[PDB]
Amino acid sequence: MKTIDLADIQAFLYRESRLLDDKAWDAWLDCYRADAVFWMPSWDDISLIYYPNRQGLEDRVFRIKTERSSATVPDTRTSHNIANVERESADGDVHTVRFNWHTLSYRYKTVSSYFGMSRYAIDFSGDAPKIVSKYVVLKNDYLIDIYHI
Amino acid sequence: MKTIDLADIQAFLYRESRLLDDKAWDAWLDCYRADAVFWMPSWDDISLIYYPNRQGLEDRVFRIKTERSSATVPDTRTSHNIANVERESADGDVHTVRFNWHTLSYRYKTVSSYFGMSRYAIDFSGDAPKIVSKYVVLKNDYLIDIYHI
Amino acid sequence: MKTIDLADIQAFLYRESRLLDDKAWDAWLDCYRADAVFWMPSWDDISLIYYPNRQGLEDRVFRIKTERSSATVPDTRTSHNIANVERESADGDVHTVRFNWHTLSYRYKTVSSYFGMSRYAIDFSGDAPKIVSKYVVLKNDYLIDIYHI
Repeated sequence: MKTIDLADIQAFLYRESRLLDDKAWDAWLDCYRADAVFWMPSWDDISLIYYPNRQGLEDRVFRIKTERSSATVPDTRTSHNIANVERESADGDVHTVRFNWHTLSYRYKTVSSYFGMSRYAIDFSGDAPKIVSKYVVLKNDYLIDIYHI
Repeated sequence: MKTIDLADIQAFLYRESRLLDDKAWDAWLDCYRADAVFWMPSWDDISLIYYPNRQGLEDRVFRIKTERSSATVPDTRTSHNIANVERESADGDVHTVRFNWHTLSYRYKTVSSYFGMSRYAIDFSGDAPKIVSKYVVLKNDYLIDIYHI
Repeated sequence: MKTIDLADIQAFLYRESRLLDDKAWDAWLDCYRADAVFWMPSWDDISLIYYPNRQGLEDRVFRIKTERSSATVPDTRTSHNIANVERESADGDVHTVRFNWHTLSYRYKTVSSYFGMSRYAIDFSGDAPKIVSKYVVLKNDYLIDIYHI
Protein backbone atom coordinates (compact mmCIF):
# COMPACT_ATOMS: atom_id res chain seq x y z
CA MET A 1 0.00 0.00 0.00
CA LYS A 2 1.07 3.55 -0.80
CA THR A 3 0.27 5.59 2.29
CA ILE A 4 -0.41 9.11 1.09
CA ASP A 5 -1.42 11.86 3.44
CA LEU A 6 -2.38 15.51 3.14
CA ALA A 7 1.22 16.65 3.34
CA ASP A 8 2.17 14.40 0.42
CA ILE A 9 -0.72 15.86 -1.57
CA GLN A 10 0.25 19.44 -0.61
CA ALA A 11 3.85 18.80 -1.68
CA PHE A 12 2.56 17.80 -5.08
CA LEU A 13 0.19 20.76 -5.37
CA TYR A 14 3.04 23.13 -4.47
CA ARG A 15 5.34 21.55 -7.07
CA GLU A 16 2.72 21.54 -9.83
CA SER A 17 1.93 25.23 -9.31
CA ARG A 18 5.66 26.08 -8.98
CA LEU A 19 6.30 24.60 -12.43
CA LEU A 20 3.83 27.17 -13.87
CA ASP A 21 5.24 30.06 -11.88
CA ASP A 22 8.75 29.12 -13.03
CA LYS A 23 7.65 28.56 -16.66
CA ALA A 24 8.87 24.95 -16.69
CA TRP A 25 6.15 23.95 -19.17
CA ASP A 26 7.31 20.40 -20.05
CA ALA A 27 7.85 19.44 -16.39
CA TRP A 28 4.42 20.92 -15.63
CA LEU A 29 2.74 18.81 -18.33
CA ASP A 30 4.34 15.76 -16.75
CA CYS A 31 2.29 16.35 -13.59
CA TYR A 32 -0.73 15.39 -15.71
CA ARG A 33 -1.74 11.91 -16.83
CA ALA A 34 -2.05 11.57 -20.62
CA ASP A 35 -5.82 11.02 -20.08
CA ALA A 36 -6.21 14.01 -17.71
CA VAL A 37 -9.42 16.03 -18.03
CA PHE A 38 -9.04 19.76 -17.33
CA TRP A 39 -12.16 21.79 -16.87
CA MET A 40 -12.83 25.36 -15.91
CA PRO A 41 -16.58 25.95 -16.23
CA SER A 42 -18.22 29.24 -17.22
CA TRP A 43 -20.79 30.78 -14.93
CA ASP A 44 -24.25 30.65 -16.50
CA ASP A 45 -25.94 33.40 -14.47
CA ILE A 46 -19.93 26.25 -22.37
CA SER A 47 -16.67 26.23 -20.36
CA LEU A 48 -13.88 28.78 -20.07
CA ILE A 49 -11.51 25.85 -20.73
CA TYR A 50 -12.23 22.19 -21.39
CA TYR A 51 -9.81 19.44 -22.43
CA PRO A 52 -10.89 15.82 -22.48
CA ASN A 53 -7.30 14.64 -22.37
CA ARG A 54 -3.85 16.06 -21.99
CA GLN A 55 -3.27 16.65 -25.71
CA GLY A 56 -5.32 19.86 -25.47
CA LEU A 57 -3.04 21.06 -22.68
CA GLU A 58 0.06 20.16 -24.74
CA ASP A 59 -1.22 22.22 -27.61
CA ARG A 60 -1.95 25.14 -25.32
CA VAL A 61 1.59 24.94 -23.89
CA PHE A 62 2.88 24.98 -27.48
CA ARG A 63 0.91 28.25 -28.06
CA ILE A 64 2.33 29.76 -24.87
CA LYS A 65 5.88 28.83 -25.86
CA THR A 66 5.31 30.38 -29.32
CA GLU A 67 4.01 33.64 -27.84
CA ARG A 68 6.94 33.83 -25.43
CA SER A 69 9.62 33.05 -27.96
CA SER A 70 9.28 36.56 -29.51
CA ALA A 71 8.28 38.42 -26.31
CA THR A 72 10.48 41.06 -24.58
CA VAL A 73 10.84 42.22 -20.94
CA PRO A 74 8.79 42.89 -18.88
CA ASP A 75 7.59 39.30 -18.55
CA THR A 76 4.52 38.23 -16.57
CA ARG A 77 5.54 36.98 -13.11
CA THR A 78 2.97 34.77 -11.41
CA SER A 79 2.72 33.44 -7.86
CA HIS A 80 0.31 30.65 -6.94
CA ASN A 81 -1.00 30.42 -3.36
CA ILE A 82 -2.77 27.18 -2.50
CA ALA A 83 -4.90 27.35 0.67
CA ASN A 84 -7.46 25.45 2.69
CA VAL A 85 -6.66 22.05 1.25
CA GLU A 86 -9.19 19.35 2.18
CA ARG A 87 -9.08 15.69 1.29
CA GLU A 88 -12.44 14.50 -0.04
CA SER A 89 -11.92 10.84 -0.97
CA ALA A 90 -9.48 8.08 -1.88
CA ASP A 91 -10.05 5.19 -4.24
CA GLY A 92 -7.03 2.97 -4.20
CA ASP A 93 -4.11 5.26 -5.07
CA VAL A 94 -6.39 7.96 -6.55
CA HIS A 95 -6.83 10.80 -4.10
CA THR A 96 -9.36 13.59 -4.50
CA VAL A 97 -8.88 16.97 -2.76
CA ARG A 98 -10.35 20.48 -2.95
CA PHE A 99 -8.61 23.75 -2.22
CA ASN A 100 -8.86 27.55 -2.58
CA TRP A 101 -6.27 29.49 -4.50
CA HIS A 102 -5.17 32.99 -5.36
CA THR A 103 -2.73 33.66 -8.10
CA LEU A 104 -1.11 37.04 -8.18
CA SER A 105 0.30 38.16 -11.52
CA TYR A 106 2.49 41.08 -12.42
CA ARG A 107 3.76 42.62 -15.59
CA TYR A 108 5.28 46.10 -15.72
CA LYS A 109 2.98 48.32 -13.64
CA THR A 110 -0.17 46.40 -12.79
CA VAL A 111 -0.89 43.46 -10.44
CA SER A 112 -3.77 41.12 -11.42
CA SER A 113 -5.51 38.64 -9.00
CA TYR A 114 -7.34 35.46 -9.93
CA PHE A 115 -8.98 33.44 -7.21
CA GLY A 116 -11.29 30.54 -6.66
CA MET A 117 -11.57 26.86 -5.82
CA SER A 118 -10.24 23.74 -7.43
CA ARG A 119 -10.88 20.00 -7.21
CA TYR A 120 -8.12 17.59 -8.18
CA ALA A 121 -8.12 13.79 -8.55
CA ILE A 122 -4.51 12.66 -8.43
CA ASP A 123 -3.14 9.17 -9.17
CA PHE A 124 -0.32 8.24 -6.80
CA SER A 125 0.16 4.69 -8.14
CA GLY A 126 3.34 5.55 -10.17
CA ASP A 127 6.71 6.82 -8.98
CA ALA A 128 5.53 10.42 -9.63
CA PRO A 129 1.99 11.66 -8.98
CA LYS A 130 -0.26 12.31 -11.98
CA ILE A 131 -3.35 14.49 -12.17
CA VAL A 132 -6.31 12.47 -13.54
CA SER A 133 -8.86 15.32 -13.31
CA LYS A 134 -8.71 19.09 -12.68
CA TYR A 135 -11.80 21.21 -12.06
CA VAL A 136 -11.35 24.94 -11.50
CA VAL A 137 -13.93 27.45 -10.34
CA LEU A 138 -12.81 31.01 -11.12
CA LYS A 139 -14.67 33.31 -8.85
CA ASN A 140 -13.64 36.67 -10.31
CA ASP A 141 -14.58 35.73 -13.82
CA TYR A 142 -15.52 39.17 -15.24
CA LEU A 143 -7.72 37.26 -20.06
CA ILE A 144 -6.93 34.08 -18.16
CA ASP A 145 -4.62 31.30 -19.19
CA ILE A 146 -3.51 28.00 -17.73
CA TYR A 147 -0.52 29.58 -15.95
CA HIS A 148 -2.91 31.66 -13.79
CA ILE A 149 -4.76 28.65 -12.36
CA MET B 1 -7.87 11.35 25.51
CA LYS B 2 -8.71 13.07 22.24
CA THR B 3 -5.40 13.68 20.51
CA ILE B 4 -5.87 16.76 18.36
CA ASP B 5 -3.07 18.23 16.34
CA LEU B 6 -2.60 21.24 14.08
CA ALA B 7 -3.82 19.35 11.04
CA ASP B 8 -7.07 18.44 12.81
CA ILE B 9 -7.51 22.10 13.73
CA GLN B 10 -6.72 23.24 10.16
CA ALA B 11 -9.25 20.76 8.76
CA PHE B 12 -11.88 22.36 10.95
CA LEU B 13 -10.88 25.91 10.06
CA TYR B 14 -11.03 25.03 6.35
CA ARG B 15 -14.49 23.47 6.74
CA GLU B 16 -15.89 26.35 8.81
CA SER B 17 -14.75 28.93 6.27
CA ARG B 18 -15.94 26.74 3.35
CA LEU B 19 -19.45 26.72 4.80
CA LEU B 20 -19.48 30.55 4.49
CA ASP B 21 -18.01 30.56 1.02
CA ASP B 22 -20.61 28.00 -0.09
CA LYS B 23 -23.48 29.82 1.70
CA ALA B 24 -24.35 26.79 3.83
CA TRP B 25 -25.54 29.01 6.68
CA ASP B 26 -27.15 26.39 8.96
CA ALA B 27 -24.16 24.02 8.70
CA TRP B 28 -21.90 27.01 9.41
CA LEU B 29 -23.83 27.93 12.57
CA ASP B 30 -23.36 24.36 13.73
CA CYS B 31 -19.59 24.93 13.87
CA TYR B 32 -20.34 27.26 16.79
CA ARG B 33 -21.24 26.27 20.35
CA ALA B 34 -24.57 27.73 21.51
CA ASP B 35 -22.55 29.81 24.05
CA ALA B 36 -19.98 30.99 21.47
CA VAL B 37 -18.74 34.56 21.82
CA PHE B 38 -17.92 36.30 18.53
CA TRP B 39 -16.00 39.53 18.67
CA MET B 40 -14.53 41.80 16.06
CA PRO B 41 -13.19 44.89 17.86
CA SER B 42 -13.10 48.41 16.41
CA TRP B 43 -9.80 50.25 16.26
CA ASP B 44 -9.79 53.18 18.69
CA ASP B 45 -6.99 55.24 17.13
CA ILE B 46 -17.31 49.75 20.74
CA SER B 47 -16.86 46.71 18.48
CA LEU B 48 -17.53 46.22 14.78
CA ILE B 49 -19.39 43.03 15.82
CA TYR B 50 -20.02 41.56 19.25
CA TYR B 51 -22.23 38.61 20.20
CA PRO B 52 -22.16 37.17 23.70
CA ASN B 53 -23.67 33.92 22.50
CA ARG B 54 -24.64 32.24 19.29
CA GLN B 55 -28.18 33.62 19.20
CA GLY B 56 -26.82 36.91 17.82
CA LEU B 57 -25.14 34.98 15.00
CA GLU B 58 -28.38 33.07 14.29
CA ASP B 59 -30.25 36.32 13.96
CA ARG B 60 -27.60 37.73 11.66
CA VAL B 61 -27.81 34.60 9.46
CA PHE B 62 -31.59 35.11 9.37
CA ARG B 63 -30.98 38.68 8.05
CA ILE B 64 -28.55 37.39 5.42
CA LYS B 65 -31.02 34.75 4.26
CA THR B 66 -33.76 37.41 4.04
CA GLU B 67 -31.58 39.73 1.95
CA ARG B 68 -30.61 36.88 -0.38
CA SER B 69 -34.10 35.52 -0.85
CA SER B 70 -35.03 38.49 -3.12
CA ALA B 71 -31.55 39.09 -4.61
CA THR B 72 -30.65 38.50 -8.31
CA VAL B 73 -27.41 37.56 -10.12
CA PRO B 74 -24.63 38.60 -9.84
CA ASP B 75 -24.16 37.13 -6.38
CA THR B 76 -21.18 37.84 -4.11
CA ARG B 77 -18.61 35.04 -4.39
CA THR B 78 -16.20 34.83 -1.46
CA SER B 79 -13.01 32.83 -0.94
CA HIS B 80 -11.43 32.45 2.49
CA ASN B 81 -7.67 31.85 2.76
CA ILE B 82 -6.45 30.78 6.19
CA ALA B 83 -2.68 31.14 6.70
CA ASN B 84 0.04 30.99 9.31
CA VAL B 85 -1.91 28.91 11.79
CA GLU B 86 -0.26 28.67 15.23
CA ARG B 87 -1.45 26.71 18.22
CA GLU B 88 -1.36 28.83 21.37
CA SER B 89 -2.76 26.60 24.13
CA ALA B 90 -4.85 23.57 25.05
CA ASP B 91 -7.02 23.11 28.10
CA GLY B 92 -8.45 19.65 28.08
CA ASP B 93 -10.24 19.35 24.74
CA VAL B 94 -10.38 23.14 24.22
CA HIS B 95 -7.71 24.24 21.77
CA THR B 96 -6.76 27.85 21.14
CA VAL B 97 -5.08 28.91 17.86
CA ARG B 98 -4.31 32.13 15.99
CA PHE B 99 -4.07 32.63 12.26
CA ASN B 100 -3.94 35.26 9.47
CA TRP B 101 -6.58 35.38 6.79
CA HIS B 102 -7.49 37.07 3.56
CA THR B 103 -10.93 36.85 2.12
CA LEU B 104 -11.36 37.80 -1.48
CA SER B 105 -14.87 38.79 -2.55
CA TYR B 106 -16.33 39.39 -5.96
CA ARG B 107 -19.58 40.67 -7.31
CA TYR B 108 -20.01 41.78 -10.92
CA LYS B 109 -16.96 43.93 -11.72
CA THR B 110 -15.05 44.62 -8.52
CA VAL B 111 -12.90 42.42 -6.23
CA SER B 112 -12.80 43.38 -2.52
CA SER B 113 -10.12 42.15 0.00
CA TYR B 114 -10.48 41.84 3.75
CA PHE B 115 -7.52 40.70 5.79
CA GLY B 116 -6.33 40.33 9.32
CA MET B 117 -5.80 37.96 12.22
CA SER B 118 -8.10 35.76 14.21
CA ARG B 119 -7.98 33.84 17.49
CA TYR B 120 -10.24 30.83 17.96
CA ALA B 121 -10.92 28.66 21.02
CA ILE B 122 -12.43 25.42 19.78
CA ASP B 123 -13.99 22.63 21.86
CA PHE B 124 -13.12 19.20 20.50
CA SER B 125 -14.86 17.21 23.27
CA GLY B 126 -17.95 16.31 21.11
CA ASP B 127 -18.16 14.29 17.91
CA ALA B 128 -17.92 17.54 15.89
CA PRO B 129 -15.73 20.51 16.87
CA LYS B 130 -17.45 23.62 18.24
CA ILE B 131 -16.13 27.17 18.37
CA VAL B 132 -16.30 28.52 21.95
CA SER B 133 -14.77 31.94 21.15
CA LYS B 134 -13.91 33.88 17.98
CA TYR B 135 -11.86 37.09 18.00
CA VAL B 136 -11.20 38.82 14.69
CA VAL B 137 -8.84 41.69 14.00
CA LEU B 138 -9.68 43.38 10.69
CA LYS B 139 -6.64 45.21 9.53
CA ASN B 140 -8.08 47.09 6.56
CA ASP B 141 -10.94 48.52 8.51
CA TYR B 142 -11.51 51.82 6.63
CA LEU B 143 -19.31 47.09 4.48
CA ILE B 144 -18.22 43.88 6.17
CA ASP B 145 -20.37 40.98 7.20
CA ILE B 146 -19.83 37.64 8.88
CA TYR B 147 -19.32 35.84 5.54
CA HIS B 148 -16.18 37.93 4.88
CA ILE B 149 -14.39 36.84 8.07
CA MET C 1 19.52 13.92 16.32
CA LYS C 2 17.08 16.81 16.08
CA THR C 3 14.19 15.55 13.99
CA ILE C 4 12.73 18.57 12.24
CA ASP C 5 9.87 18.30 9.83
CA LEU C 6 7.91 20.67 7.62
CA ALA C 7 5.49 21.54 10.39
CA ASP C 8 8.37 22.56 12.68
CA ILE C 9 9.73 24.74 9.88
CA GLN C 10 6.28 26.26 9.20
CA ALA C 11 5.84 27.04 12.90
CA PHE C 12 9.06 29.00 12.76
CA LEU C 13 8.17 30.81 9.55
CA TYR C 14 4.80 31.80 11.04
CA ARG C 15 6.46 33.11 14.22
CA GLU C 16 9.18 35.03 12.37
CA SER C 17 6.65 36.79 10.15
CA ARG C 18 4.30 37.40 13.13
CA LEU C 19 7.08 39.27 14.93
CA LEU C 20 7.17 41.74 11.98
CA ASP C 21 3.42 42.07 11.78
CA ASP C 22 3.27 42.73 15.52
CA LYS C 23 6.25 45.15 15.44
CA ALA C 24 8.26 43.09 17.93
CA TRP C 25 11.54 44.18 16.33
CA ASP C 26 14.03 42.82 18.90
CA ALA C 27 12.33 39.40 19.07
CA TRP C 28 12.30 39.38 15.25
CA LEU C 29 16.05 40.07 15.06
CA ASP C 30 16.57 37.12 17.38
CA CYS C 31 15.17 34.79 14.70
CA TYR C 32 18.34 35.61 12.74
CA ARG C 33 21.84 34.27 13.38
CA ALA C 34 24.42 37.02 13.95
CA ASP C 35 26.06 35.91 10.65
CA ALA C 36 22.76 35.83 8.70
CA VAL C 37 22.89 37.01 5.09
CA PHE C 38 19.73 38.77 3.87
CA TRP C 39 19.36 39.35 0.17
CA MET C 40 16.59 40.71 -1.98
CA PRO C 41 17.95 40.97 -5.54
CA SER C 42 16.92 43.60 -8.09
CA TRP C 43 15.58 42.49 -11.44
CA ASP C 44 18.05 43.33 -14.22
CA ASP C 45 15.66 43.24 -17.19
CA ILE C 46 22.73 45.68 -7.51
CA SER C 47 20.21 44.38 -4.94
CA LEU C 48 17.10 45.97 -3.46
CA ILE C 49 18.53 44.93 -0.06
CA TYR C 50 21.75 43.15 0.81
CA TYR C 51 23.26 42.52 4.26
CA PRO C 52 26.26 40.26 4.69
CA ASN C 53 25.51 39.79 8.36
CA ARG C 54 22.86 40.67 10.86
CA GLN C 55 24.38 44.01 11.86
CA GLY C 56 22.87 45.59 8.74
CA LEU C 57 19.44 44.33 9.80
CA GLU C 58 19.99 45.69 13.34
CA ASP C 59 20.77 49.09 11.94
CA ARG C 60 17.71 49.00 9.72
CA VAL C 61 15.52 48.08 12.73
CA PHE C 62 17.07 51.05 14.56
CA ARG C 63 15.95 53.31 11.63
CA ILE C 64 12.44 51.85 11.73
CA LYS C 65 12.19 52.40 15.48
CA THR C 66 13.38 56.01 15.03
CA GLU C 67 10.79 56.71 12.32
CA ARG C 68 8.01 55.19 14.44
CA SER C 69 8.92 56.97 17.65
CA SER C 70 7.53 60.29 16.28
CA ALA C 71 4.79 58.81 14.05
CA THR C 72 1.02 59.25 14.70
CA VAL C 73 -2.06 57.13 13.89
CA PRO C 74 -2.88 55.72 11.39
CA ASP C 75 -0.08 53.17 11.61
CA THR C 76 0.79 50.67 8.87
CA ARG C 77 -0.80 47.28 9.62
CA THR C 78 0.82 44.35 7.82
CA SER C 79 -0.23 40.72 7.44
CA HIS C 80 2.17 38.07 6.15
CA ASN C 81 0.78 34.99 4.38
CA ILE C 82 3.28 32.18 3.85
CA ALA C 83 2.19 29.59 1.26
CA ASN C 84 3.40 26.60 -0.71
CA VAL C 85 6.26 25.74 1.60
CA GLU C 86 8.65 23.13 0.17
CA ARG C 87 11.67 21.61 1.84
CA GLU C 88 14.68 21.63 -0.48
CA SER C 89 17.56 20.18 1.57
CA ALA C 90 18.97 19.44 5.01
CA ASP C 91 22.60 19.50 6.06
CA GLY C 92 22.86 18.39 9.63
CA ASP C 93 20.56 20.73 11.55
CA VAL C 94 20.50 23.34 8.74
CA HIS C 95 17.27 23.09 6.79
CA THR C 96 16.64 24.88 3.50
CA VAL C 97 13.07 25.61 2.30
CA ARG C 98 11.36 27.75 -0.33
CA PHE C 99 7.93 29.33 -0.16
CA ASN C 100 5.61 31.91 -1.77
CA TRP C 101 4.30 34.84 0.19
CA HIS C 102 1.91 37.74 0.00
CA THR C 103 2.03 40.55 2.47
CA LEU C 104 -0.95 42.81 2.65
CA SER C 105 -0.35 46.26 4.13
CA TYR C 106 -2.77 48.95 5.16
CA ARG C 107 -2.51 52.50 6.31
CA TYR C 108 -5.49 54.86 6.38
CA LYS C 109 -7.29 54.36 3.05
CA THR C 110 -5.13 52.22 0.78
CA VAL C 111 -4.17 48.51 0.81
CA SER C 112 -0.77 47.60 -0.70
CA SER C 113 0.27 44.02 -1.78
CA TYR C 114 3.78 42.65 -2.04
CA PHE C 115 4.28 39.12 -3.26
CA GLY C 116 6.94 36.71 -4.34
CA MET C 117 9.12 33.78 -3.34
CA SER C 118 11.68 33.28 -0.63
CA ARG C 119 14.41 30.77 0.18
CA TYR C 120 15.50 30.32 3.79
CA ALA C 121 18.35 28.30 5.31
CA ILE C 122 17.55 27.85 8.99
CA ASP C 123 19.83 26.44 11.71
CA PHE C 124 17.92 24.27 14.16
CA SER C 125 20.96 23.21 16.22
CA GLY C 126 20.23 25.63 19.14
CA ASP C 127 17.24 25.78 21.47
CA ALA C 128 15.61 28.36 19.15
CA PRO C 129 15.85 28.28 15.35
CA LYS C 130 18.10 30.83 13.64
CA ILE C 131 17.99 32.02 10.05
CA VAL C 132 21.43 31.59 8.40
CA SER C 133 20.39 32.92 4.97
CA LYS C 134 17.34 34.72 3.53
CA TYR C 135 16.79 35.24 -0.19
CA VAL C 136 13.68 37.11 -1.32
CA VAL C 137 12.34 37.48 -4.84
CA LEU C 138 9.86 40.37 -5.04
CA LYS C 139 7.71 39.81 -8.04
CA ASN C 140 5.80 43.10 -8.12
CA ASP C 141 8.90 45.21 -7.94
CA TYR C 142 7.74 48.33 -9.85
CA LEU C 143 8.62 51.70 -1.14
CA ILE C 144 9.39 48.33 0.43
CA ASP C 145 10.96 47.66 3.77
CA ILE C 146 11.94 44.61 5.77
CA TYR C 147 8.54 44.45 7.52
CA HIS C 148 6.83 43.79 4.16
CA ILE C 149 8.86 40.66 3.37
